[PDB]
Amino acid sequence: QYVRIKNWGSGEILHDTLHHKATSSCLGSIMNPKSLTRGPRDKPTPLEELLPHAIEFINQYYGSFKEAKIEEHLARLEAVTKEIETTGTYQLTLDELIFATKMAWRNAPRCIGRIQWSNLQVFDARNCSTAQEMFQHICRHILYATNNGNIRSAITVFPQRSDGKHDFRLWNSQLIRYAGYQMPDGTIRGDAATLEFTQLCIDLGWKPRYGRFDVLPLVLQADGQDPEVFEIPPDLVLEVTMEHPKYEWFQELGLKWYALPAVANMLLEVGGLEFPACPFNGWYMGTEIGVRDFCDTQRYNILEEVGRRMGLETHTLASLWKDRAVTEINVAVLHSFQKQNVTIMDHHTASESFMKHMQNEYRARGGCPADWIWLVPPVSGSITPVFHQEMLNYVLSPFYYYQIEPWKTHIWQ
Amino acid sequence: QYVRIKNWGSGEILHDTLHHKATSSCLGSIMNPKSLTRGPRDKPTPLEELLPHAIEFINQYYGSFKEAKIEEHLARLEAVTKEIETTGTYQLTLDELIFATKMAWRNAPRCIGRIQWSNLQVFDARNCSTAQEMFQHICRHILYATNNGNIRSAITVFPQRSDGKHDFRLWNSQLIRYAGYQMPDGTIRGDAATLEFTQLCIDLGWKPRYGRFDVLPLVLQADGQDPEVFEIPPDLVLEVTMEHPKYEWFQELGLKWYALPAVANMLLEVGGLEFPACPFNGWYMGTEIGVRDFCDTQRYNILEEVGRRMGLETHTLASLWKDRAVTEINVAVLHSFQKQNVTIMDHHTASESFMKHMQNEYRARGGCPADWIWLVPPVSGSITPVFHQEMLNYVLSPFYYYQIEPWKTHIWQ
Ligand code: HEM
Ligand code: HEM
Ligand SMILES: C[C@H](O)[C@H](O)[C@H]1CNc2nc(N)[nH]c(=O)c2N1
Ligand SMILES: C[C@H](O)[C@H](O)[C@H]1CNc2nc(N)[nH]c(=O)c2N1
Ligand SMILES: CC(=N)NCC[C@@H](F)C[C@H](N)C(=O)O
Ligand SMILES: CC(=N)NCC[C@@H](F)C[C@H](N)C(=O)O
Repeated sequence: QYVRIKNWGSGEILHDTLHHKATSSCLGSIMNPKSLTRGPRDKPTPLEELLPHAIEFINQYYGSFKEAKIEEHLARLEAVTKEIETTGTYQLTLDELIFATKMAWRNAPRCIGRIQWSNLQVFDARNCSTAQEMFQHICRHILYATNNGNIRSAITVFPQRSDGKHDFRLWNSQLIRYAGYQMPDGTIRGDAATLEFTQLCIDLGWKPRYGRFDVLPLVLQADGQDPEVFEIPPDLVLEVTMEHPKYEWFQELGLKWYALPAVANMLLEVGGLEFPACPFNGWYMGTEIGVRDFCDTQRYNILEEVGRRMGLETHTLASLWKDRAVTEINVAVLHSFQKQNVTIMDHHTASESFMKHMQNEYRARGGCPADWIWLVPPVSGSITPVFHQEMLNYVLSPFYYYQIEPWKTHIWQ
Repeated sequence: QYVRIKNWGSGEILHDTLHHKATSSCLGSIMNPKSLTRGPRDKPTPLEELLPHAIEFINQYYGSFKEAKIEEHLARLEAVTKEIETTGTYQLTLDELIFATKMAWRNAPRCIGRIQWSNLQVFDARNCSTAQEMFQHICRHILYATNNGNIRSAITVFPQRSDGKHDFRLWNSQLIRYAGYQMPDGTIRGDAATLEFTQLCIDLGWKPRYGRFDVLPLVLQADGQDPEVFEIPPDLVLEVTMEHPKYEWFQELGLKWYALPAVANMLLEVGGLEFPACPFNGWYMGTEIGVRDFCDTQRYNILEEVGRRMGLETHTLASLWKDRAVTEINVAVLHSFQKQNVTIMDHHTASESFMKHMQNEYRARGGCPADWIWLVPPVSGSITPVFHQEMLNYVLSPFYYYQIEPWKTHIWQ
C-alpha cells in the first residue's frame, strides 16, 4: 500500500502510492526508518539467533588485538557458548563492553564526530537496579562529561535487556533538554519539540515553571517498573549565555543553551545483546544550536527577530536576509562558547575532520558507513568537503539504534 | 481508634482520640458521614434484603392515596414479589417514581425549600443507554428548569443500578459549575472548590480557558463505561451579572453567577432500588451565592475587596466590617436576580417558609427530618426562626444519598 511521508517543519503527512509505478522507492531521507529501530520485547532473544551473533562479536573483539591471543579467544568462545546454554544470555567482560561502545560509535552513520571514536569514557552501571541508582549514575555522567566546560565524551551502560519485560529506559530524548509549554494565550513557550514530553512530566507530577529555558526532569525507568521523575541538580547543568562579538543587542535576546549534547534514548546492540539504556555524549557542533535549535521554525524560530534587529529586508526573500541572519547567529554561538571556555567545533573544521577520519577508516578496515544526508551541515553545504564525498550508508554491529517512545509501549501494571 | 475531623476552610485534618474517655462522640457537624453515603457495588442487591424494602415502598405508595385502592395494592405487591423472583430486581411504575422523587425531597434533612416538595417535574430517562443520550436529557432538563429565569424545580431519573458494574453517573457535583485553575503565577483563578475536577476535565481533553467564570463541561458515565466530556451549550446557561442598587462600583468587580442550582451527584434510593444518576434542581436562596460562594475563604473570597471598597476598617475585626460587607453582597445578589427577573429567595422568607412546612409535616405525618446545622442560614442565624426550633435529624426512605467520587472508584477496563 501507501508509504507514509512526513514534513517535520509543518508536521504534515502524505501518502505515497505513485512509487508503485516505479520501473524497479528510496527511503533515504526518512528520519526514523524501521531498519534503524529496535523495538521492545516480550520474551528473551531466541537462543538460535543470539548464539551466532555472540560468536561473531567475540571474533570481532579478538580480531582487534594487534598481537593475537588465540587461546583466550577460543576459551572465551567456549565460555560464551556454554554460558548462553546454561543461562540463556551472557555477560560481556568490561573490556568487551568498552570495545563495543566505541565500535558502535565508530559504526554510527549519522555522526560527523567519529574521528574521536577511540576516546570515550565508559561508566559500567550494569549492576544498577533502581531508578534512584540510575539518577545517581546519570548525575555522575553529567558531572564527568561537563568537566567545567572542557567537555569529555562518555557513555553510561545500564543493565542489558533480558526478557524485554524488565528493561532500563530513560524516557528523555537527551539528558539535558528544555521544556515546551503551550501557553494559555495560544502561544508556545520554550522548546516546541519537547511539548509532548513536557506534558508527560507535568502529568507525572513535575512542576511547570513556564519559562523559555527550563531544564526538564530526568524520567527514569528501571527493571521495567513505572518511571520515576528526578529534577536535575542545577549545579550540574552548565549553560552558555548568547552574545555576538559585535551587535551588543544580541545579548538582549536573552538566549542561552546547555553545553552538554547527550543522547539519552538510543539502544546499544552488541553480539546479540541489547542495552535499552545507555546515554552518551560528545561535544557540540555549532550548527546544531545556531542553525537547528535556534532557527528551525519548529524549535526556537529566532530568525525573523534577528533579521529584523540586523535591519535586513525581512519581507523579501530574494534579499537573502535569512542567509545573513543565520550566519550571525552561528557566529554568536561559537563566540559565546569560546568566550565562556566551553568546548564546541564549527561546521567546517568538523567536516574536514570527518573527511580525515573517512580516509583513515578506508585504509584501516576498507569502509565507513556514512549517511550523507545527516553528515552534511544544515548550512554551507557545498562549502564543506563532505558534500562532494560519495558515501555508502549501511548498518553494522555493534550499533546504536532508535527505539519506540516508551510511553507508547508501557503499562501501569 | 481515632475519629478523623476536618476543617473545610483550611483543609486541615485532626485525629480525635479523647472521645474514648467519654462517659457514654457526636458526629453531628460532620459534612459527609458514612450514614449519609451509598457506595458502589460489585453485584446485585441480595434478594433477601431487596424484597422487604420493595414491599415497604409499595405499601407507602398505596398508603398515600386519599381513596385507597386495595385490589391494585395487593396486585402490585404480588407482581413486584414475582418480578423480583423472575428477574432479580423490579421496575417502578412512572407514577411510583414520581412519588419516590418527591418523598425523597420531602425526606432531605438538609433542605430548607421542602415546602415545595410536591411541585417537581420528573423526566423519565430510565431507558437511556449512552453518554450522548444522557447529555441530551440533561440539556433538556437545564432548558426546562431555567425557563428564561422563571426557575422550575425538576429531576431527571436515569437507569437504576443493576449489578453495580453498569451504572450511570454524572461526575460533576452540579450541572453548572465554574472552573478553578491554579495559575502558573501561584494564584488560584475561578472556583477553588472545583480545582481537582477541573484538572480531571483537562486530563480528559477539555480545553481550559483560564478565566474566573468558565462553565465546566458535563462529564457523563453511562452503563459503567468510561466517562465522556460534553461542553454545555452557552445558550442554555443563564447567568446574572452582579450589581448593587447603590454603590455603582459593585459592578466594577465583574462578578456574576449562574441561575441554576442543580445537584448532580446524589443517589436516589427507593424500595431497595438505587438510582446513581438523578440530577435535580430547585431555585437559589440568596445566601448560597452571596455568603458561601462569594465569601467563603475557599471559594471566591471577595470579602476584603468589598470591605475595602466600602471604606471599612478592614484591619480591625472588632469594627464588624465583615458583617457590614457580607450584607451588602447579599443585597447585591438579591437585587441583581430580581432586576434580571431570575427566581431567588432571601434567607428569611425561606426560613419562615420552612417553619410553615415543618408545622404542616408534623400534623400530616407526625414529623419532619431536619438537620439544624444545614437549615440555619450562614448569616443572621438567631434572626431566622429556624434557629430557635428544636429538630430531630433522621434518615428515612426514599432518600437522596451522597456517593463516593467516581474517579476514586473506577477502572479504564
Ligand atoms: C565528541 C564530539 C562529537 C561531535 C562533535 C558529534 C557530532 C554529532 C552531530 C553533529 C550529530 C547530529 C545530531 C543531530 O543532527 O541531531 C551527531 C549524531 C550522532 N552521534 Fe555524534 N558527535 C560526537 C560524539 C559522539 C559520541 C561520543 C557518540 C557515541 C558514543 C556519538 C554518537 C552519535 C550518534 C549515534 C548519533 C545519532 C544521531 C541520531 O540518529 O539521532 N557522537 N553527532
Ligand atoms: C425549590 C427551591 C429549593 C430551595 C430554595 C432549596 C434550597 C436548599 C438549600 C439552601 C440547600 C443547601 C445547599 C448547600 O448549602 O450547599 C439545599 C440542599 C439540598 N436540597 Fe434543597 N432546595 C430547593 C429544592 C430542592 C429540590 C427540588 C430537591 C430535590 C428534588 C432538593 C434537595 C436537596 C438536597 C438533597 C439537599 C442536599 C444538601 C447536600 O447534602 O448537599 N432541594 N436546598
Ligand atoms: C531528511 C529528513 O527529512 C530530515 O530533515 C533530516 C535531514 N538531515 C538531517 N541531518 C542531521 N544531522 N540532523 C537532522 O535532524 C536532519 N534532518
Ligand atoms: C458542619 C460542617 O462543618 C459544614 O461547615 C456545614 C455547616 N452547615 C452547612 N449548611 C449548609 N446549608 N451547607 C453547608 O455547606 C454547610 N456546611
Ligand atoms: C553529540 C552531539 N554533538 N550531538 C548529538 C545529538 C544531540 F545530542 C544534540 C542535538 N543536535 C541538540 O542540538 O540539542
Ligand atoms: C437547590 C438549591 N437552592 N441548592 C442546592 C445545593 C446546590 F445546588 C447549590 C449550591 N449551594 C451553590 O451555591 O452553587
